Amino acid sequence: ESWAQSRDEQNLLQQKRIWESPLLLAAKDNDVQALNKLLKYEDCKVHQRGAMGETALHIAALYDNLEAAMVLMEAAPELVFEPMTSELYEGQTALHIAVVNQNMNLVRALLARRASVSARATGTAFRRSPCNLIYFGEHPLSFAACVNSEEIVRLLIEHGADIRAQDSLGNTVLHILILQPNKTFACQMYNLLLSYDRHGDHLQPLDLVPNHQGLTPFKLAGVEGNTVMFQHLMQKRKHTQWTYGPLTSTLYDLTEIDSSGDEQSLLELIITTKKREARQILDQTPVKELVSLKWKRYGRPYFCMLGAIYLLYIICFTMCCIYRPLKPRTNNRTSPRDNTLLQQKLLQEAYMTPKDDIRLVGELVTVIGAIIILLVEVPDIFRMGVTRFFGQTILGGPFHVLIITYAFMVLVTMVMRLISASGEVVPMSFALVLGWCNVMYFARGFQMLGPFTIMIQKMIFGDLMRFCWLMAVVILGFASAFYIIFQTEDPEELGHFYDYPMALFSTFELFLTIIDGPANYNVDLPFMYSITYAAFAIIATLLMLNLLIAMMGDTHWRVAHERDELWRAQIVATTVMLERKLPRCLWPRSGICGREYGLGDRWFLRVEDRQD
Amino acid sequence: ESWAQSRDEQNLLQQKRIWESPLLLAAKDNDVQALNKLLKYEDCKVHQRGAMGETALHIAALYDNLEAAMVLMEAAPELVFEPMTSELYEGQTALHIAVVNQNMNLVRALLARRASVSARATGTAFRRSPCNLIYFGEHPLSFAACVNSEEIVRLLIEHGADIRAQDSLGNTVLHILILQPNKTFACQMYNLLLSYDRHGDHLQPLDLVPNHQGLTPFKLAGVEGNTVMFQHLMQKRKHTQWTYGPLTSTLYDLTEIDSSGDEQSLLELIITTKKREARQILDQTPVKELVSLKWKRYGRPYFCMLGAIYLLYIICFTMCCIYRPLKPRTNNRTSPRDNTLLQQKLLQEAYMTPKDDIRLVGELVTVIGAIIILLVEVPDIFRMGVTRFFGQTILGGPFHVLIITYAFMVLVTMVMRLISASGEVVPMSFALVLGWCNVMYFARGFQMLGPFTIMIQKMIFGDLMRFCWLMAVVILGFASAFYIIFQTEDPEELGHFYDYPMALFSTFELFLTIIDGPANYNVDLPFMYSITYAAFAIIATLLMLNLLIAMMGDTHWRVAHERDELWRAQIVATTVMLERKLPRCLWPRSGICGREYGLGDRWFLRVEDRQD
Ligand SMILES: CCCCCCCC/C=C/CCCCCCCC(=O)O[C@@H](COC(=O)CCCCCCCCCCCCCCC)COP(=O)([O-])OCC[N+](C)(C)C
Ligand SMILES: CCCCCCCC/C=C/CCCCCCCC(=O)O[C@@H](COC(=O)CCCCCCCCCCCCCCC)COP(=O)([O-])OCC[N+](C)(C)C
Ligand SMILES: CCCCCCCC/C=C\CCCCCCCC(=O)O[C@@H](COC(=O)CCCCCCCCCCCCCCC)COP(=O)([O-])OCC[N+](C)(C)C
Ligand SMILES: CCCCCCCC/C=C\CCCCCCCC(=O)O[C@@H](COC(=O)CCCCCCCCCCCCCCC)COP(=O)([O-])OCC[N+](C)(C)C
Ligand SMILES: CCCCCCCC/C=C\CCCCCCCC(=O)O[C@@H](COC(=O)CCCCCCCCCCCCCCC)COP(=O)([O-])OCC[N+](C)(C)C
Ligand SMILES: CCCCCCCC/C=C\CCCCCCCC(=O)O[C@@H](COC(=O)CCCCCCCCCCCCCCC)COP(=O)([O-])OCC[N+](C)(C)C
Ligand SMILES: CCCCCCCC/C=C\CCCCCCCC(=O)O[C@@H](COC(=O)CCCCCCCCCCCCCCC)COP(=O)([O-])OCC[N+](C)(C)C
Ligand SMILES: CC(C)CCC[C@@H](C)[C@H]1CC[C@@H]2[C@H]3CC=C4C[C@H](OC(=O)CCC(=O)O)CC[C@]4(C)[C@@H]3CC[C@@]21C
Ligand SMILES: CC(C)CCC[C@@H](C)[C@H]1CC[C@@H]2[C@H]3CC=C4C[C@H](OC(=O)CCC(=O)O)CC[C@]4(C)[C@@H]3CC[C@@]21C
Ligand SMILES: CC(C)CCC[C@@H](C)[C@H]1CC[C@@H]2[C@H]3CC=C4C[C@H](OC(=O)CCC(=O)O)CC[C@]4(C)[C@@H]3CC[C@@]21C
Ligand SMILES: CC(C)CCC[C@@H](C)[C@H]1CC[C@@H]2[C@H]3CC=C4C[C@H](OC(=O)CCC(=O)O)CC[C@]4(C)[C@@H]3CC[C@@]21C
Ligand SMILES: CC(C)CCC[C@@H](C)[C@H]1CC[C@@H]2[C@H]3CC=C4C[C@H](OC(=O)CCC(=O)O)CC[C@]4(C)[C@@H]3CC[C@@]21C
Ligand SMILES: O=c1c(-c2ccc(O)cc2)coc2cc(O)cc(O)c12
Ligand SMILES: [Ca+2]
Ligand SMILES: [Zn+2]
Repeated sequence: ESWAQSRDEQNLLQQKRIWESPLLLAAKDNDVQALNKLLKYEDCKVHQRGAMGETALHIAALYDNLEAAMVLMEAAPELVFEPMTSELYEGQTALHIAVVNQNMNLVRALLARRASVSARATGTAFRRSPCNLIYFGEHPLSFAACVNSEEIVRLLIEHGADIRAQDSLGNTVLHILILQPNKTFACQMYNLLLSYDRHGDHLQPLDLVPNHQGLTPFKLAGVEGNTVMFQHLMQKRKHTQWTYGPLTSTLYDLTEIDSSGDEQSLLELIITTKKREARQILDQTPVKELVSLKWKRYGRPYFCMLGAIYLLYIICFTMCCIYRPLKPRTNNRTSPRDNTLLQQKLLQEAYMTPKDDIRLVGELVTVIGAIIILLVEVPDIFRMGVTRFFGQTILGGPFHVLIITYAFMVLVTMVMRLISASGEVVPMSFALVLGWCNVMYFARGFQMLGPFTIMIQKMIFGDLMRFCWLMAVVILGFASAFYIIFQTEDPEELGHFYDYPMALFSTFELFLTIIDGPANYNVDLPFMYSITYAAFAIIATLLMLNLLIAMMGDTHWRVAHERDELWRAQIVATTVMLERKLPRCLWPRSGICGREYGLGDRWFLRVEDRQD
Repeated sequence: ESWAQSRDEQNLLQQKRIWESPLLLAAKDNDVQALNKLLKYEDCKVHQRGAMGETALHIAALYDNLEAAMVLMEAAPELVFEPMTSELYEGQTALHIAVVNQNMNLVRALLARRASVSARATGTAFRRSPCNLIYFGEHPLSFAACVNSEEIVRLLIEHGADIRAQDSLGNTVLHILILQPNKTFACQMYNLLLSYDRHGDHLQPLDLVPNHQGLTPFKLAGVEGNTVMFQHLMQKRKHTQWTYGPLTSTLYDLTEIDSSGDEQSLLELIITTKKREARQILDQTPVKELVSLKWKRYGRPYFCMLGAIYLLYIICFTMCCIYRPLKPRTNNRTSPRDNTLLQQKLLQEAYMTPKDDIRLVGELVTVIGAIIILLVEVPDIFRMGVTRFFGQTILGGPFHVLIITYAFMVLVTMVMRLISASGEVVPMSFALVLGWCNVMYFARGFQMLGPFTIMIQKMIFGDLMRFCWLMAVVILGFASAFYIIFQTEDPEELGHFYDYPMALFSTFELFLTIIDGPANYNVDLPFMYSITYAAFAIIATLLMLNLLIAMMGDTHWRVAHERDELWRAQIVATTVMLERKLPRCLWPRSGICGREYGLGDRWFLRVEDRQD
């Protein structure tokens, strides 16, 4: 916005000041004879500051003018130690520019005059940001690795580059290559930089050194969805046991992958990333066999056991609403439109028989069970929802909004029972619907979990809610029309639209065709009704048929074209929740440990397969 | 389960005890220097057993080490006569391991030291099981044939390996090649092992030796759907008569294919197996014209006659239920909600007029026709498939269950008629519905109805069982809400939810939109009715749209491309059933008997075809 306008004016007044200054211009235009005349005129203003604090060496390096960049050196050798001074390109020297532009003959002549290989481009354009378009690090050795130039990397380290150097984000030169868009070229540069880590006394192998978020180069490849570097780093963690003809028993490490409770694991960090490429890591041969192992053995059976206890809680709540205390009414019927026969009992007369004491036991099971919902989930939606992730699990999305809304409605029914307020049917009727609609979500884990089952259910609900916005204006147009047509008529003969909230609810029902069209045949209806309702019935039929076709066309686009899994991240983030809630004695750790088989303290997973 | 927990701990215990013992380690690492050290120290415990009861010679053959394996054999040659004595790898010798690993120079080393080529590896990890990735037999000829090694098969026969050795479930080496995943490589090995059957004095040749289930290799390729080896084994059963340009008159054997009437044939095995590529053999040439021969000539006439006799029998049963004996009621009505006017007559009253004697003939035809159902179908589910194929063949046809359940309901109605019990309308109502829905069975015998009935009848138990559970959750949740909203109201105006079972039935009907939404308009309905029913109608719309989208994917797309294949497989199961039940005087045996043409007592089918 205001900042994007600021970058654009900054680049235009850069080119404006390179044209209105001759030594900046000849460095750009590679006018080698124009340098000799101006520099012999008593070295005029060789300490230039252009738009981005640039000197004339920065211009000559930027446009790959090797012949013009030489003349600046013998004229004043103090320009090779000069950075750019603006906020956007802060700290960038000429050695950074020639490395990114891959100018071989220039970068030797810079090192020939002792250019610092440990400079730090701290500017706002050299920071990881979606507004920035490249993130190449902060060091010249980091710039050489990202543009894929093997010969510069061998040249820079020879002059003393530090491969252990880190950024302001803590990323070393091996963290940055995982962030690069071309994966295959970054895979060759990874093997190169590890070969120069001879260094057996640095107390840490360099591909274990964490950034300021604690992530290793292994975990960062799992978070950023870099599947090419993930499979490359996994051969460091395999161990082939035997090969019996076509069979092979491979043993995987599972130290930085499986959860230990005290530390965030790779399975959790894929979920909170919310990226589309990070879910491809869940398809990989150590991780894919781990998720299906614990969602077959502990994760799924405990999911169905918690849903069976919730079903007994809602049945116990349902019985207390059916047998709610009611007495015949005390006052007389006011209007002839008053249908009410019964009313609620007061608190003193609610409990005076032994059959009410059986109900009182059931009413206390409900309230105690409603507090437990608040005591375990008011932490959860703070932890889960706004901090890490929301709506990408099974039992997920509008489950946690609704079951919190359930337990709120039960405690409202308790208050209205105590102060003997009228209208407890209103918090109960919400709580029956809210409570039983949550049972449909536990029914989602009774499935074999295909790749396009839960996301299609989530999709169809998403299109129906978009259809309800477009049909609200169609109802409001025709309900207002139907209201003023029958506004001069007698509602004893046709009372579908007798006041305006009823006319709105009738037109909603006629749209879905769940009540019949109004007709009497013993009296003359207005003529404007018949042509309006014939227009309404054609519109409502076509809009309901186009809804079905639009759900078919949107189903095809997300199965055949969007090509996103969604089905492994749902069973991961469900299994993470049940593992933090249950104690350790009910949850054995997946894999098998060492010290009785002699491999360490590490929890290995054996995978046996057939090559064919 | 705990089976993989016990299996994975032994593979780590194996690698542990290799790492513990110096003799097992240096043989594993092919460190033959320590092999000479540990033998000249002492003739030690060189008959020690690790995890899976193995020796140092088993390890050296497992990890493909020529040099380490030799040193064990000159030191102590008695290790070659040693099987693994655990339960997982019981019976396996080092000769088995070298063959599977295809270490050809090690095979010469063992056979020069007279390694027994008839050892039977009868372990747990060698049986045919869905938990095993391999089923290679129990013999070294069987192990060599399944890894596609010609030079080892030639080497083992020359050293006296029995080519007709059998597993402990019956299979010879010719059976095992059909059970292999690579069909093309098995065909070359099949031709090779018959080229060593020169020594025929054995009454059954190798391609005519049954296993413990009676199946030959030709029938086993039929059951397993091995269409590659089926066509190759059909070349042995052909007989080409003449070639007249592009024409060819091939004569087929039909001994193991056609129903012999004593043994289960090839047609009977393919129908009674739960496989899909086995059904593809119904399009192979000698079977395809055999099936069309039986149906066009004797199957379709006997099926249309049986469909016409059943149709008249149900019309006779229908008129006996319409004219069932009823008299006016004796007592007076109790409540004004009592709607009953008539009740049943008794046996003394039900047969007094000549119209009752006409009905008595029709009732006896009904009872006799239900006993004949229980005599041709009940001694078919007790001898053949005692309780198993009574449930196993239901995927082929559910109409066995419906016609037996019909035949009981007629006899339940008979017993109640004799003891004058009340409530004959309950067993009749099941019998009328089950009587007329069994007419839909005979729709398969028509080309106009057959393929279209396949698409209509095809319902999916993965999504409709999901729909029935979620429908029941909405109905129990919203009928409970609708019950307590109208619990205080007058039910003579709106009586849809007057007690709780009717509210369950009204909400069921409103979900399917088969009764109108409740409305009076002459009285004030409660406010929570409009909120709940609008929420209910959007949920009921969504669950229908979830059901249509579920019916448009990956199963109905499969049936829409396979309905001609699925209909021609119902023709086979109908024809095979009719050929068993009808006597041999009404069903002539197919093909042409070659007794009067000099061909043996075999029944030949003649097929003329154009190669062009
Ligand atoms: C009847 C009308 C009144 C209701 C109006 C308000 C209702 C909402 C309407 C809002 C406006 C209409 C727009 C459609 C909905 C959002 C768009 C969307 O993405 O759809 C998503 C629906 O949502 C889900 O099923 C997943 C859960 C995430 C969202 C949380 C819902 C809020 C809970 C409160 C809910 C109400 C309970 C409040 C009362 C207690 C799914 O779309 P998708 O992308 O195809 O799915 C792929 C999943 N993926 C994204 C992970 C890849
Ligand atoms: C999430 C997807 C769905 C979208 C949600 C919204 C869906 C729609 C939900 C609607 C909820 C209810 C809204 C109106 C309720 C007022 C009724 C009332 O009190 O009537 C009173 C009158 O006063 C009126 O009639 C005022 C209504 C006129 C304007 C309608 C409001 C526009 C909705 C804003 C949003 C629309 C935009 C949404 C689309 C962009 C009483 O009238 P009476 O008793 O008949 O007597 C009159 C006296 N007389 C006899 C002299 C005549
Ligand atoms: C696993 C799920 C699969 C599905 C299987 C489901 C399982 C089986 C499901 C249901 C069981 C069988 C049906 C129940 C019928 C009750 C008996 C009856 O007919 O009513 C009789 C009495 O009954 C009452 O009055 C009940 C009063 C409220 C009881 C609340 C539950 C108490 C449970 C305690 C804790 C539970 C622990 C739960 C938490 C762990 C007759 O009553 P009335 O004379 O007609 O009316 C007057 C009553 N009034 C005076 C109060 C108004
Ligand atoms: C004691 C507490 C329980 C503890 C149990 C401990 C062990 C539990 C362990 C495992 C439990 C589950 C194992 C069953 C086998 C899996 C098959 C399956 O999932 O069906 C199908 C899903 O369809 C469904 O949605 C559900 C089908 C079953 C009906 C309802 C189940 C019970 C509901 C409540 C009744 C009362 C039960 C609760 C009582 C209150 C499979 O679908 P699909 O074929 O993959 O379709 C893919 C098609 N596509 C590829 C095109 C997309
Ligand atoms: C191919 C498909 C199309 C062709 C289908 C056939 C053609 C169309 C089908 C039917 C024709 C149309 C209706 C029938 C005649 C009209 C009604 C009538 O006159 O009946 C009269 C009574 O008569 C009776 O009581 C009927 C007895 C019922 C059982 C019939 C036994 C048949 C015996 C043969 C066994 C067959 C062996 C089966 C072999 C497997 C009516 O008299 P009423 O005034 O109503 O008084 C009733 C008093 N009562 C209640 C005391 C009785
Ligand atoms: C009393 C006399 C009645 C008739 C006799 C009894 C009927 C028998 C009729 C036919 C025999 C069997 C039919 C299925 C064919 C073989 C499958 C099988 O055997 O297993 C089935 C057992 O079946 C059941 O458990 C009950 C069926 C429930 C149907 C629910 C919807 C229909 C409702 C309509 C009526 C509404 C009721 C409302 C009325 C109040 C289910 O197993 P599966 O799902 O195939 O296995 C899962 C693996 N899969 C996912 C890969 C597929
Ligand atoms: C109803 C009266 C009762 C009388 C009882 C007395 C017993 C005897 C009664 C009939 C004897 C039938 C056997 C002989 C004829 C069959 C063989 C045949 O020729 O094939 C014919 C088809 O078949 C037919 O069109 C005839 C069907 C007869 C009625 C059967 C009703 C089925 C009832 C079940 C309801 C099912 C629906 C269920 C849906 C829910 C046609 O053959 P084609 O292909 O044209 O041949 C090529 C000829 N061409 C070369 C010249 C072209
Ligand atoms: C004034 C009226 C419109 C009441 C307003 C409340 C409704 C807008 C919301 C509240 C929560 C309900 C929901 C309750 C649970 C269901 C199941 C559904 O998830 C499933 O399990 C079905 C599969 C699928 O989503 O397609 C998602 C939302 C739905 C239909 C409901 C959508 C609409 C409801 C009635
Ligand atoms: C599903 C598509 C076709 C429409 C989606 C719009 C709904 C989200 C809204 C707008 C129309 C409905 C409304 C229509 C009018 C009624 C009036 C109602 O108040 C009364 O019933 C008073 C009746 C009287 O005074 O006689 C409150 C909300 C309600 C049920 C509805 C609430 C929600 C609905 C379902
Ligand atoms: C006196 C008794 C009858 C009280 C009711 C039983 C409660 C002790 C339990 C069983 C039903 C509830 C559960 C209902 C559902 C949730 C979700 C949870 O599953 C997940 O964490 C995954 C959610 C997701 O992946 O989106 C399992 C337990 C929890 C919080 C609840 C924990 C405790 C509750 C209140
Ligand atoms: C006294 C007389 C006039 C009554 C006539 C009796 C027939 C109406 C019934 C009695 C027993 C027979 C039935 C008995 C069993 C068979 C197999 C068939 O069983 C199946 O459903 C096959 C299922 C499958 O293959 O998938 C159903 C009807 C049929 C041909 C028969 C149809 C008609 C028959 C001759
Ligand atoms: C359990 C899941 C896997 C499938 C369940 C679906 C159906 C088998 C159920 C759903 C709700 C229905 C029931 C809902 C309530 C009714 C009441 C009915 O009659 C009464 O009890 C009294 C009615 C009256 O008062 O007149 C008996 C069964 C019925 C139709 C239904 C029987 C079967 C239905 C279709
Ligand atoms: O059920 C249908 C049908 C339908 C289904 C089967 C038929 O035989 C006819 C119409 C058409 O459009 C819809 C459109 C919808 O929005 C919702 C629906 O449930 C349907
Ligand atoms: Ca109607
Ligand atoms: Zn497409």
